[PDB]
This record gives sequence, C-alpha cells and structure tokens, in this order.
Amino acid sequence: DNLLAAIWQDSKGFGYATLDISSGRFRLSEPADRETMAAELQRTNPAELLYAEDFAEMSLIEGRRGLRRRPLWEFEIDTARQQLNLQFGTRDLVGFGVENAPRGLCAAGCLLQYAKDTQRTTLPHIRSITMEREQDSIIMDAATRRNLEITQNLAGGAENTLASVLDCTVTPMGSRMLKRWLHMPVRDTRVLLERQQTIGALQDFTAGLQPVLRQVGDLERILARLALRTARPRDLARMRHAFQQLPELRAQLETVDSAPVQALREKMGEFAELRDLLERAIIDTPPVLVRDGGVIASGYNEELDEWRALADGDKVLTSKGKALALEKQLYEELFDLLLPHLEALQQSASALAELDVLVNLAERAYTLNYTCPTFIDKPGIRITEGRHPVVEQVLNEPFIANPLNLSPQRRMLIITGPNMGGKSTYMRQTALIALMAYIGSYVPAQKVEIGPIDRIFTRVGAADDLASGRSTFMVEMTETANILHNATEYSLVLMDEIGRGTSTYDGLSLAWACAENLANKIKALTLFATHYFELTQLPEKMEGVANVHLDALEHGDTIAFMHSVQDGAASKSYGLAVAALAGVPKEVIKRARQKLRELESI
Amino acid sequence: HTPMMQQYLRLKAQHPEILLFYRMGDFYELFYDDAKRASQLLDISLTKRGAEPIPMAGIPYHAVENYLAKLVNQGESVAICEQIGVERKVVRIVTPGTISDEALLQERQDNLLAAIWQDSKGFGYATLDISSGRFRLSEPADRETMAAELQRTNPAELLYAEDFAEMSLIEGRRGLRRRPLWEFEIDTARQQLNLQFGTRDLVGFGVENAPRGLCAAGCLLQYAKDTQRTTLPHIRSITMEREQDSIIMDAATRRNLEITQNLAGGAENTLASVLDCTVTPMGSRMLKRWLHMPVRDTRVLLERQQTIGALQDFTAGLQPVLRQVGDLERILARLALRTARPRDLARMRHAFQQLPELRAQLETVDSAPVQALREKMGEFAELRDLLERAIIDTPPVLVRDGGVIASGYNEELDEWRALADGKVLTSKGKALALEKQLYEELFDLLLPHLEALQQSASALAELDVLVNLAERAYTLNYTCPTFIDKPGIRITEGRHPVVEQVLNEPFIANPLNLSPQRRMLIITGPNMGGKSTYMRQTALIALMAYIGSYVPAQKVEIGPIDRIFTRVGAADDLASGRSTFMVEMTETANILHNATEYSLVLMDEIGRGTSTYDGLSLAWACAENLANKIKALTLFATHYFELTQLPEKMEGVANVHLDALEHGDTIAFMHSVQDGAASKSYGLAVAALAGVPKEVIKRARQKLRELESIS
Ligand SMILES: Nc1ncnc2c1ncn2[C@@H]1O[C@H](COP(=O)(O)OP(=O)(O)NP(=O)(O)O)[C@@H](O)[C@H]1O
Ligand SMILES: Nc1ncnc2c1ncn2[C@@H]1O[C@H](COP(=O)(O)OP(=O)(O)NP(=O)(O)O)[C@@H](O)[C@H]1O
Ligand SMILES: [Mg+2]
Ligand SMILES: [Mg+2]
Repeated sequence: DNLLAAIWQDSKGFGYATLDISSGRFRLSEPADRETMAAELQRTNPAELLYAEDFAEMSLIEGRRGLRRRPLWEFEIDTARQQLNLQFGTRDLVGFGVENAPRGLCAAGCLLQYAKDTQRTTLPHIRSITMEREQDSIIMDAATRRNLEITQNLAGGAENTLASVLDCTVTPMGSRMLKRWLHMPVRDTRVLLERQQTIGALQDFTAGLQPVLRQVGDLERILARLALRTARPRDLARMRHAFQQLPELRAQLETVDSAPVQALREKMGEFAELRDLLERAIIDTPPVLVRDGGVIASGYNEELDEWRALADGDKVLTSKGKALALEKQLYEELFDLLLPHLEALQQSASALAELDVLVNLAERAYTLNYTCPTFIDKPGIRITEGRHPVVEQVLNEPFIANPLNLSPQRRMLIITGPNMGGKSTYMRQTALIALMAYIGSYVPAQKVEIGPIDRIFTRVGAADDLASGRSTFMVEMTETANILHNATEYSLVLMDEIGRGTSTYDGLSLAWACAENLANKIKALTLFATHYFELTQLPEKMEGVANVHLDALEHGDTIAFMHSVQDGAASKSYGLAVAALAGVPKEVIKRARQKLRELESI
Repeated sequence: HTPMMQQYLRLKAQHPEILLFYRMGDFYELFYDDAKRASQLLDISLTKRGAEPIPMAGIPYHAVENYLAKLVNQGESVAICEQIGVERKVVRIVTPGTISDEALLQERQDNLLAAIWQDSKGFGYATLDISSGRFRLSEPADRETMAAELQRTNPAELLYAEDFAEMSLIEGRRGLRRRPLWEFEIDTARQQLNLQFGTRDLVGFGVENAPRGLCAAGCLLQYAKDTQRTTLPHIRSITMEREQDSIIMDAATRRNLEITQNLAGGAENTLASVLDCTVTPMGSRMLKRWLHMPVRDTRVLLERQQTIGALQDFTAGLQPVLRQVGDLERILARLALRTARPRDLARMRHAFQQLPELRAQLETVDSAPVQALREKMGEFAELRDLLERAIIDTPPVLVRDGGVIASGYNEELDEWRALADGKVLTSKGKALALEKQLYEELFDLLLPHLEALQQSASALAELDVLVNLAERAYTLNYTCPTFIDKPGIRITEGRHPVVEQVLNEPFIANPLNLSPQRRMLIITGPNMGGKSTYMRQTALIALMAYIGSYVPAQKVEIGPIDRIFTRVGAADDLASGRSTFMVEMTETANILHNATEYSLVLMDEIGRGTSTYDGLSLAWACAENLANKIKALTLFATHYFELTQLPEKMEGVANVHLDALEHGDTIAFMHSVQDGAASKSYGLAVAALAGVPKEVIKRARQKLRELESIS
C-alpha cells in the first residue's frame, strides 16, 4: 500500500489527503459527510494517518494502521498553499485543479511536510496534486459547460444553448429536471437504457400524454409549501386537479408494454383518498388566502354547516366569528391528513416530471430526426451523419453532416482546414452528441456507438484576467495543464488550438509535445484543431494519431466551404480570403497578398 | 357573460397585449389569457371559474409591489386598474422603462425608456429617464453607431416602429415593444415636444434641425405620458448628443477596458469599482454615466479638474454631510408624478436640513466652479420649514396608516383626532380623510419649486462625484492631466488603475510618448511581461483624463482623442455564423475604415487565429495602413518579431520592449518598458510556471532546439 494519509475537520466539512511513496501520486478529497469520510478511510486503507490534535470525531480514525498526531500549525491553509506551490514550481495550483478545495489543501500541506521528514527520496518524484472522484456523473469543469453552451451561452443569454433546443417541456418541474440532467450526465448504462426505452416507447403517444401532463402543472412548489404548512387554499385545489388528471395518464400508459414505462406508472399513483378529502373539504374556486374564509366546503363538518346557517339568514356577528375559527381549525386538520402521504406525493411529482422530460425528449426526437445511441464497453466514439444540435436549428442554410470514428487504435485526430471551414463546429458536435447520449436522450446523428467517457475537457477560449494575475497564455496554459494532469484513457479531450499566444516556434513546440503526450501516455480520445501544418506530419511519427481535413474550393477572390470531413492535411488555410469576406479594405488585402508572396518565395 | 366579466372585457380591449391587474375586492386578479401568463411568471396558482370556464389567478393587494417587481424584471408591462367611483379605469401602466417606485427600481442603476426609428436617410434614437427627467436625442447614421448607442444606453424598454428594416440589432434586446408607424410622424412629434417644453420652437435646445431624432422623441414622450397617465413636469429639456461632443467607444472596447462590467460579467475588479466610493446613489449613477461618455469639450473638463483640486483639502468634512442627503433625484421624481410616500418626504426634509452645512463649507473655498455649485444647490428655507411642521419625525411607510401629519399643522385635524382618542368611528373616519387631504396640499406647496429642486439634486450629485474623485485622488496618489492642441499622449510614471489596487505586489510604473513624429509603438516582450497592461493603462488614463478626473500618473499631457479602438482577445459565436477569425477580422476592418488621425488604436496580437504566414502578412499590411495612410496614434502588441523591422522600412513607427531575466530555466519579470525590441518570448518558462508537466516542457524544449536549428 505504501500510502501516507492526512485528515482534517472544521465547520465547512472534512478534508482528506493521500500520498503514495511508490508512484509519487498525491491526491486530496473534501468528503462533507461523517459516513462518507468513514467509507473513504476504509477505501483508502492508509498505511499511516496524521490528524489534528483537536479533531472532533476520533471514532472515524479510532483504530488505524500507524495512526499519528501532528500540530495544528502544520495544517494551516496559507502556510500549506505556499509550500505546495514551491514544491511543484507553480505560481498557483489552479492548473492542477485543486486550488478551490481549502480543506483538501490544508490536509495536503501536513502530508507534504511529514513525507519530506520520513523520506527526502520521494520528494523530487512528487510533481502534481489532483482531486479524487469516480463520481457516476461525467465530470465537466465550469469552463467546459459554458464553452459547450449546455444551458447558458458565452454572453450569458438563455438562447442558442443545448437546453433551449431540447426544453419544450409542458410543465415547469419538467424544465428544471432536463436542465439538471444536462449538467450531471449519468455514466451508469442501466439508468440510461431505461430512459431510452421509455423515449422510444412513448414516441407514438406524445400527443395524447402532453395535454394531460400540462394540466398537472408544477407540483414540486405546492408540495414544498405543504411541508412548511404555508400552502394557499388555491394550491390545495391545484393538487386536487392533478389528482383528477392522474387516472387519465395511467390509463394511457397502461396500453404501453415497457418495464420502465410501467414502473413510472406505479410511482405516479392515483391518491384516490387524498382526492376525496380535498374534493369534499374545498370549494371549486377557493379564495387566495385562508384568512377571509369560505375555503372549507359544506358537508366536511356538520358543526360548521350549522354555524354558517346562523351567521347568514350583533349576537349573529359572534356566531360569524365562531364559524371562521372552526373553519381555520378544519383547514389545519386538512394539512395533518395530507402530510403522512407527503413522502409518497414527492415520489409521484418526480415521476410526473420524468414523464414530462421523456415525452418532451420523444417529441423533440421525432421533430428533429434524432436516433438512439448504442453503448459499448471499450473507450471509443463512432458517429455517422452527425450534426450539431444548436447550429442546425439556428442556421437557415442546410447543415452538412460529418462522420467521426475514434477508437484506441485511432485515438487522436488533427483536424486542419480553411478558416470558417467548420473545424470547431465538428469538435463541439462530438461533445454535445456524447453528453446527449449520456443523459438518456436520442443523439442528433443517424448512428452513434458511445463508449465510457470519464470526463469531457474543452480548451477553446483565450482570455486574460489582469486583476487576477494571469495573462492570456497563462490562462490557456493553465487549461492545457489541467487536461494533461487530470486526463484518463476514458476522457474525451477537445483542444481548439494551442500556442496561439506565444511565437510560432514556442507554440508549435508545446503543441507537438502536448499532442505526443495525449496520444502516447494519457491515451485519451482527442480532437485537435490546428493552423500549424507542421503538426500534420505527427501522424506518421506517432501511432494512434490520424489527420482529418475539412474541404474548401477557391475561385478568384471569393471562397466556398464544403463543410465536409475527409482524410488528409489541407496544408493551406485561406485567411486572406476570409478577411476580405469580413470586410477588410481591398488595399489592405492587396498589400497582404504581396507580402505573402515574398515570405513564401524566400 | 356576467356584467362584471363584460366590464373586464371592455378594459382588456383597450389594452390587449399587456397583463391587467383588475382590482376586485382586496385582491388584484387577472382573467383569461392574462391569468395563465401571470401564473407562469409570478408563481401564483391558477383556478378556473365558470361564467366557457374563465381562467382566474389572484395576488393580495398588500403584496402587489412584490409581484409587480417579478414581472417588471421579466420585462412584462402590467396595467393596474382600480375602481375610482363600479366605474373603473387603468390608474397607471407599470413597464420596465418607466418605473419610479423604490422596490421596482435598482438604487445604483438607471432604467431608460428608448425609441429607435429608421428613416431611409439613417437612424434616430431618443432616450428618456422618467426618474431623473433627462431627455437625450441622437441621429446615428451607421448600423455600427446605432449598435454602440444601444449597448452603451442599455435601454430597459425599446420602442421600435413596426416597419423597422434592420430588426437584427433590435432583436434579442430586453423589453422590446412594437409601436404603430403613425406614432413616429415628424409634425405630430414637433407639436407634442414643443408643448411639454413650453417653447414655441426647439431652436433654443438646438434639436430643431434633426428630423429623424425628433420623430423618435415624439413617440417616446407620448408613450411616457400614456404609461404614467399624467403630465410629466420633470421633463423640461431635449439636449442632442453628437459624435464630436464625446470620445466614441464601440461595444467591444467598453468591455475590454472593463469600465463598469468585468469580462466575466460581474462588477468586481472594474475601473468603476476602483473610482466609485460615492456616498449618495445619485453620485454612483452620475460617475458611471461620465465614464461611459467622456467629454471632448476642454472648458467642461477644466472646470471639473479645478473643482477636484479646490475640494481636495475639505473632502473629509463634505463626505459625511453628503451621505445624509441621499437620493434626492428619485424623491423629486415621485413628487413630480404626485406618487410620493411619507418616508420619501421625510428624506427630502433631512436633505434640506443638511444644505445649510454644505453651503457654509463650500463658501470658505474660493474657486469659480465650487461657488457656482454652491449657488445652484440653494437653501430651500421655506420647504424645510413646511416639511418639519407638517410631517412627524419618523412617518409610516403608507399615508393610509395615519400619523403622517404632525400635531399643529392643522388645528381641526388635531381636534378631530383628539376627540376620537378621548362618534369615535365618525371622528376616526373624518380624521383619516382630513390627514389624506392635507398630504395632497403638501405636494401642491412643494411642486412650484420643482424646477429649483431638480437643479439642486444635479448640483449635489456633481459635488458627490467630484468630492469622491478628490478623496480617491489623495488616497491613490493620482495627479491632474493637461491638454495639448495637436494629437499626442505623453505619460510619466503611468500605472494601470485597477491592477495597482488589486495586486498586493508593487506595481512598476512605465512611461509612454506618442506624437505625430512617433505615431505607432510596436510592443514585443516576454510572455507575462506586462504588454497588455501597458496598452490598457494608456486607454484607462486617457478615458480618466477626458472625464475630468485626475490621472494615475506623475504627469500626463493628452491631445484630442476622437475615438478609442481596442482589439483584445478572440471569441466564437457558432450560432451567429461568426468564426473566431471572422469576429477578429470584422473588428480589424472597423478600425481600418473608421479610424482618424485623432483616434487612439490599441491592437493586441492581431493576425492570430490563422496560419503564421497569412497572419504576419495581414498584420504588416494593417500596421502599414494605420501608420502610413490613417496616421492614427496606435499601440500594437505582437509576438511576431518579423514585424519588429517595420521601423527601419517606415518613419513614424518605433519599437518598445518589456523585459524579463531568465535564471536557472525560470523567469523573473521586470515589468519595465525600455526602448528597443525583444527576440525571445520565453513561452516554455510561462508554461512551466502555469503547471504544464515537467516531462512535456522538456520534450518541447528539445523540439524548439530542432526547429531553430532547421532555420
Ligand atoms: N457541418 C457544417 N454544416 C454547415 N455549416 C457549418 C458546418 N460547420 C460549420 N458551419 C458553419 O460555418 C461556420 C464556421 O464554422 P467554424 O467551426 O466556426 O469555423 P472555424 O474553422 O472555427 N474558423 P476559425 O476558428 O477561425 O479557424 C459556423 O459558424 C457555421 O455557421
Ligand atoms: N507595470 C507592471 N508592474 C507590475 N506588474 C505588472 C505590470 N504590467 C503587468 N503586470 C502584471 O502582469 C500580469 C499580466 O501581464 P500581461 O499584461 O497580460 O502580459 P502580456 O505580455 O500581455 N502576456 P501575453 O499576451 O501572454 O504575452 C499581471 O499579473 C500584472 O499585474
Ligand atoms: Mg475555431
Ligand atoms: Mg497580452
């Protein structure tokens, strides 16, 4: 095991660290539950452990191999961050991906000092610090989500995003569930296979189910208000309308014969007794607030009916007061009867929302020509006639579908092409198709075979935060470092250009070394967009690397782009022709061509 | 079917596309299509009542303001109907553009109702702030100029004619309202505008000879009168904004220089955050407006610099007094619309009590600008006397609650109230009615002085911004700039305003000299050496100099700057059909077509996003066009060291280089600008500092030796 470990506790949560003497592997965790920390302690099974002198719960580490105690001064975050930065030779640890874990870094600082004391031999072999996560959801960094425009576009607007194309859900609860599914894509095949079977099964009956689902409305807010006992009289009537709607939905789903569809039908429930209580107890159109009165319906309580009669044909005003008090007590009693079934109702609201998201996904699939994706065991992506989900909808002109094949035999493709050729659209189409397959939706391609994807990494933007202290090359190099350090054989790494900030020679050199490292050692599935044609000579030298070229045809001054992926290198990017289309003055384009001839000639 | 439903339907017909909060009982309610739209936006339950079921949703009257805020933020216009006599009418229409209420509005942000009109000969844009009363007219003559005006103004509600041809810049904006073509006619606009200002002709304003702008202003004034359902006494002028009056900045330059919003989208680490420590909200909004539109009129700037110098010694005494005055401009707007609440009048009384202290402090300091502000603010002795006698020291939030009028303002009101406390229902009822009637009379007494009070609110806001800039100048060590007749920028010990404050490490100041003799400087330097900060410090110093503020440098001499152009970074908009090279090239084309000898052009790493030969060739041609033909003052940052030889070929171009020292394969950055050129970018060293794995950097260094050996 050869594993040295550290543990920390504070108000925010628990922090943990691991260091392997044999492999120089340094990792940190921030498990926020006592039980999770206990499971993590067993799963790590560390040879030695270090804990705070004032650790609150020693029971988690009560019996451990070579358990030891070190002082609080060693655990301080500011001292720990400086030592870690110096050991790795980095200004900040944002590149390693561990900068935002305060508790994890504090435990790591104690382990680094202890590790140096126990052996100075391992110290030169410690070069990185990474978080530990085998989370079911595919891991996506904040930058990848904004770059892929999963829910919010780069400007910050709701439109032109993947969620805008797929979010036509009838009910507000459904729209929230789809957005949550897009942000966390489940990697377990069994849950996705159940969702895909429901989407195909309910495809025929989407028109019958959606009107009834729209009537149900948002039940999540009504049920949460019921839990705090602040539900309005009108909100209880809304719940009664959904109870009346549930028999209709169940009858429609009964004809369908899919095990996932039938399970969702049972979870929805009928709640006939709750419907009977609400119908008898509440008037057809109840008032906005319970204070005025008239919420309770006659026949729910005999005494109330009698007091109401006395109130309406000064002593009579006292009888009116008695009636209002009896009514309010009956209303509080109504919450008491409904609340025992609150856990059951919460399961039903989730079941109704899942039906809305899946019925919506099925309608979107028929309208937009999507097809089911078939999962495979080894890490590879194959797409035939693939299209970008967002671009196809917003583009008046036709979309030209491009094929993709990635396997452990052909892991890296260097896409080279003319400017405005479609290289970035092709790389993003792979990322959105992989995420759409992994949420259980139907992919926008004729056929897709998607293998396990641990994490999706997107390096596209080049921006500088001067106040933060990082230039455009440092911001780009920080993202490249996170790709190289945190990448796995399963990861899909999409890199849109590298060395766009430095001189041509330094940039080509980093691009050549980063491309070699991703194919040779990381062995991740990589798509690399490049305007350096020197890198198109990499595929012959290194195995697993192939060249993909987008096609353009030049006639006179103007250029036409095919948008078609073919094998080859391109070797010419028509930058000056794209500049003239952008509107650069003719005299500037003419001078530029004259200089271009001189540079190539010598 | 029912008579009640028939009445709602007649009102709905008058206002078809806007949600109507019809008032039935103590609960505002919406019916039919409005009820469904309201339920989705306000999160209120929808219950159907048979007359043909009628969807009905309802909100309590006490909680109406909270619900109105949710719809106003979403951009919905909500007409509110109340039963005046049951006879009923739309008392007011609440729209994102024209909200004067405290809860609906944001304290340090301004909501502008704007109008766009496209005639065959160019575009006309008119903007009105209902609360401040400012009315500004413009005639943008290009699609690019119109887009810059829309982004800078950021209109809350934009009113566009149905026939507007270029519905591309307009599309995607907040609160878009389609208006009929008849509303934009010039003859109708001129008669309405002349009546509001009370002037026979608009020659005095100077807006008489602009036809397209006047058409947009006529629609804006008519919509504002209809939305508020009352005459707007606050609007009394129609100033015209011209391109010559202010330094022009495109939407991209405003974002790149981070004047008010950072590149991510937050307000943190922005020039406004460093310079804005204003005590009153009016000051915060005024300073933000000045930074967005710098003035090119030397007389206006020299007065602002003189005021900052005169009040610098007395800033500590003035700032506590100014804080008490608060947001007078918004309070006066509510008084003008006769919609004010008791707390607002108490805040007005507090500000008048502070004015004697401000007048005495300003009287001692001797400068022509400070004395003019002192004269404009005034004393308002009569109004303070009325407010102190009429209103209680701590009035209730609403007039109906009662207790708004203090004892002794009216003997009869005091007698009726005393009898009720000591028929009791009749005395209480009469007292509540009399207290409300007295409150309306107070508005009538305060309103004839509105013209003077509005002048005072502008003076107090100007003093707040100038005192804040003077306090900031002392704390951050800023010094006054001077102006020169011919185009040039000379800076000694200049430092970037935002980076200097945020960075704990010491800022190393740098000098810049740009003249017609040295029009262009090509900055070549080690990566992470400070080139972008050097270029942005020049733009921020030039903007700060032209807003009348002291500059962050030991000495600055700045000549006329027509426009500031910044090409920084690269971006992709796949949905729009714009590639990263296309977005960069359109920005480069805008600089080449629109640049003038007066303009300052800052360009960062132009020619990237394409092959090296195509990028260097386009960069050489663009540099040669800017230096030789446009002759603009420009700063160009390049890692292409081939472009470093431009000065030998062409006169008026010089090379400046930031420098770094390499030690043991590690990099130390001097951050000092020294004349000359740098032939090494130190890219591999910055990558190692970033955290690129050591094995990758070692292979990269091997490849770099091989590439340099090949050539
Ligand atoms: N497969 C496609 N079919 C149809 N249109 C496409 C396709 N791919 C791209 N386009 C269109 O062409 C535009 C340019 O593609 P894009 O990927 O942005 O080019 P680019 O190669 O990234 N340019 P650059 O980054 O400067 O090298 C897109 O915004 C689409 O409008
Ligand atoms: N004069 C200065 N004094 C101190 N620090 C400075 C100075 N100028 C820049 N910096 C620091 O430099 C960093 C950003 O450097 P930047 O201006 O982006 O360099 P650059 O040369 O443009 N980078 P690149 O575009 O990749 O070549 C920030 O941490 C600044 O605080
Ligand atoms: Mg691209
Ligand atoms: Mg830079």
